[PDB]
Amino acid sequence: IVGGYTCGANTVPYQVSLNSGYHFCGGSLINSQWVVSAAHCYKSGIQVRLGEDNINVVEGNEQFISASKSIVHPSYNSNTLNNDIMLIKLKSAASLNSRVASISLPTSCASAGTQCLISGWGNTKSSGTSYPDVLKCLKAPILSDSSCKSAYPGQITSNMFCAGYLEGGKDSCQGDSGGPVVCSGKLQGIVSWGSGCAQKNKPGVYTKVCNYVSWIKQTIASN
Ligand SMILES: Cc1cc(Br)c([O-])c(-c2cc3cc(C(N)=[NH2+])ccc3[nH]2)c1
Ligand SMILES: [Ca+2]
Ligand SMILES: [Cl-]
Repeated sequence: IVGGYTCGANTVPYQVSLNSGYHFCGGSLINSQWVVSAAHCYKSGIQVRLGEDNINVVEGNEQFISASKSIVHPSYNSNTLNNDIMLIKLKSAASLNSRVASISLPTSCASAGTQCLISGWGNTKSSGTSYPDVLKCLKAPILSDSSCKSAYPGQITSNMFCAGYLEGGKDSCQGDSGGPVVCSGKLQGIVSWGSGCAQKNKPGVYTKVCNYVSWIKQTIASN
């Protein structure tokens, strides 16, 4: 997260860190046994770390659970990142409480101007890599479709939306992928891609979760 602030320990209880010996992507807890992340974060050997704040120190509240299976969307396209969403089933259920909680799926899509909270342990520099130890937060609005398409002509599908600042300075970045974009208490987006991080006129692009709710429900119900 570039231009963001320290969230404060456990203030984002649905945030998870996907770990393979180091933090590589974020994710969101949607129920005690399932996490939603991005398809491009897929790899085998994923350990899901819940209740984290400093990812390099065990401070208490952490629950480390291995992924039992990861389900990448069948129509995921790695070249366009269209359908960039993945579900991870946990080997055992997590204990939910005030420090570890799930986030609700949306019932409707959000409109441009909606202010959302994006969080993650991704890079904090737009020119260089500085990865943080604690969770960072950024409040960002969803942009209109014309501004998004004018910024990325021909690369935005109906399963994506842009959120951020065209002046540059505040944005999500590598390491934040797979993480949550929460608006009015509902998970509306998944950090997916962008051109560089926090560059002017190049906002972040997110997977539009309202388009996958029946897919998530049907897939969870059959697995
Ligand atoms: C080299 C590399 C590898 C992975 Br995996 C990423 O997710 C990314 C990445 C860049 C990137 C940029 C943004 C943004 N909002 N500007 C968001 C997610 C991103 N993810 C980059
Ligand atoms: Ca920790
Ligand atoms: Cl276009």
